[PDB]
Amino acid sequence: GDTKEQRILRYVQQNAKPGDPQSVLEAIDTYCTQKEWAMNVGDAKGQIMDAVIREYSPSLVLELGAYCGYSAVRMARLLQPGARLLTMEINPDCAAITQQMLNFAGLQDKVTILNGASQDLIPQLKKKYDVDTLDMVFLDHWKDRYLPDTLLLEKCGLLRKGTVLLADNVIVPGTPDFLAYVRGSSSFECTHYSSYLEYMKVVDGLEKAIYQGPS
Amino acid sequence: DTKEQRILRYVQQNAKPGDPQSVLEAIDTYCTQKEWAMNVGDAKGQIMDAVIREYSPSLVLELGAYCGYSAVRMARLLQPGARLLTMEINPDCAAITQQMLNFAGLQDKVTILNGASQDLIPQLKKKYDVDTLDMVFLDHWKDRYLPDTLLLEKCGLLRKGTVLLADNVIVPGTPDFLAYVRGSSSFECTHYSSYLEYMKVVDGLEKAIYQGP
Amino acid sequence: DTKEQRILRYVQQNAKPGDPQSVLEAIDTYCTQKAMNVGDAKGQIMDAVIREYSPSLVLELGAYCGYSAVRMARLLQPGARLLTMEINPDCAAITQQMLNFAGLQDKVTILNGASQDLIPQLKKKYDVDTLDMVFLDHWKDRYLPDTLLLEKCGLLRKGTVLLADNVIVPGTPDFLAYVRGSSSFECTHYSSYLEYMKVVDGLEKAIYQGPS
Ligand SMILES: Cc1nc(C)c(-c2cc(CN)[nH]n2)s1
Ligand SMILES: Cc1nc(C)c(-c2cc(CN)[nH]n2)s1
Ligand SMILES: Cc1nc(C)c(-c2cc(CN)[nH]n2)s1
Ligand code: NA
Ligand code: NA
Ligand code: NA
Ligand code: NA
Ligand code: NA
Repeated sequence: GDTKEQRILRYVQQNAKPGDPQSVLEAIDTYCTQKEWAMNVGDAKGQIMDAVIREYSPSLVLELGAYCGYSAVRMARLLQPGARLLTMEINPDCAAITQQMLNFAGLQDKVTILNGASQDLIPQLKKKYDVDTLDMVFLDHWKDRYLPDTLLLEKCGLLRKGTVLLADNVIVPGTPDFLAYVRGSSSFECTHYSSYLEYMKVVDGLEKAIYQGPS
Repeated sequence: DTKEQRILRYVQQNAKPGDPQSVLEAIDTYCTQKEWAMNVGDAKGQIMDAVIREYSPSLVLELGAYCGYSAVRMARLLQPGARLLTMEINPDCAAITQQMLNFAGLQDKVTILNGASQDLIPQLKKKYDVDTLDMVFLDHWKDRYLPDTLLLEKCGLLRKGTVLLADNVIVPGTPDFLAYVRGSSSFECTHYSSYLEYMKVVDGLEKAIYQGP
Repeated sequence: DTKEQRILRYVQQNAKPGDPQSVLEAIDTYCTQKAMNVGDAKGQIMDAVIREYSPSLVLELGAYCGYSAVRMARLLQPGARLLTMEINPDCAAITQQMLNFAGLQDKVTILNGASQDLIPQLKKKYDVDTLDMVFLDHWKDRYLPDTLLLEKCGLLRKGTVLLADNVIVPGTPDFLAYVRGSSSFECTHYSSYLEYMKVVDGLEKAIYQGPS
């Protein structure tokens, strides 16, 4: 059977307008709605991401986690000429799909896709990919890695004063260590944008509990 | 209008006044159409029905009313003399629930309390003449299942044999509540699996701007 | 990062590759950390049913994280197929990875979609005559409709075993009334208590007797 990401890409290729990032994003949205698949990042979170990018005009963005490439298209389409997105993806098939999604969108020249784990690639950014400091980091990979990778980014000298970290899913499934750390630290000035997450077609459950009397 | 007011209007325009089954079927029909709407679970409703028929509670506490589907579904199975108390924090939802019960003809069995569970629970004995509760349906804010259960205990509102039924203990999940009642010798627990077509929860994005050391 | 995706990461970092037993034990270990041993309660019944009937073609409705697929596939005789329907695409992907790590991928075909869409395609698209066993473990609202649909499509024969999971209260009274009331099914109920006084899991076995 075809992967979830392959099917999304195929719908884009058959329905979106080539070279039109907005058309690509709408076709992903339309397909996920039709299939009743929950979106990793939809338009609600996407509008928050757009607003941050437009406010800070980052020239170099690091993205942790690519999925089918929706978020990469969402951010890359707003980058100025000369600006650059680096996307880390641990799954080689998602990395290939993201590359092909960006190609269809006409955004291939703005994005470099790195296949591997964040903690293996981050220490290579300076020498292997000629990075000085990052202007913005979008964290959307394994939730238990947000704080370690933030500390790793700091230890590697990849953060400058004014680097924007934008972290998805900090409430659900949640990154409570990351939040407590950056909010408590004087090294980070923190703003939280409330939104929503959707679940579709998941196992749930009920509990019956019969009180036995005080014990 | 609000999404719950539209469900109420659909009931009032299509269901038979005085017929709880008709009201329940109309809500089900309307929610299935509307893609924004939480669908009603068949097996979940049957679990609720079976729990009420098995224990025949004379006094039920419901935490979280929403639009009144569950209040109609439970109150329709209460024996004469039994009552349901429903706590709902949203005033428009409390009003719609009252109108749903009025249309179903069930309003004499139910008392709707508009407010927060941890404010209202301590008032039950003195203000609403409660001795102990026979059954509690937990369906409100998931992070409140555990503290409100502990509060129901502390207030002396549970007796031996009181049945707690908690929904959504896996998604979004109430792991601390489950750890408590399963690990406590004060509760005998049974788990029922279920399936959710759709659920929307609060999430957020954090913007953290590095300042330097 | 999802609740099921972390089970897969825990298996990958703890179980022995190609060994279905250690994969099951890794999942059982993981799920018991955070509490009831449903894997054992449910899996003990599944094992006994599979070993009694030695099915050559099993249809599994619902996969979740792949535990049940690894559980049944590890017991299948050489040349036996498991077809697994899972509507959630993330759970389908996890189950495939779970089966890959256990070394059972060649016994199983994962179909990602809804049972009412997929069941009518089994004969044409997946070269199915009739099924030897069906494991109902998906949406309880679909237990009865899919049982009727499997009949209508001609996918059951005399002796086909249906086994329905988590029938306790029951939340599926219409399904039970149908198979128990019908002379076309001989029925057995299993209640697993493990060492406790409450039912950890309950299952209905319904054996098709033929059209009537
Ligand atoms: C340690 C990790 N590094 C990366 C890039 C990860 C990741 C997570 C996802 C989403 N499935 N894509 N990439 S996890
Ligand atoms: C602290 C709270 N008390 C109550 C009654 C709450 C509630 C939750 C819902 C469902 N949205 N209705 N009422 S939250
Ligand atoms: C109509 C449906 N078809 C299928 C395969 C469903 C399902 C439910 C679950 C829960 N694990 N998995 N697949 S619902
Ligand atoms: Na995300
Ligand atoms: Na701070
Ligand atoms: Na709906
Ligand atoms: Na207990
Ligand atoms: Na029968």
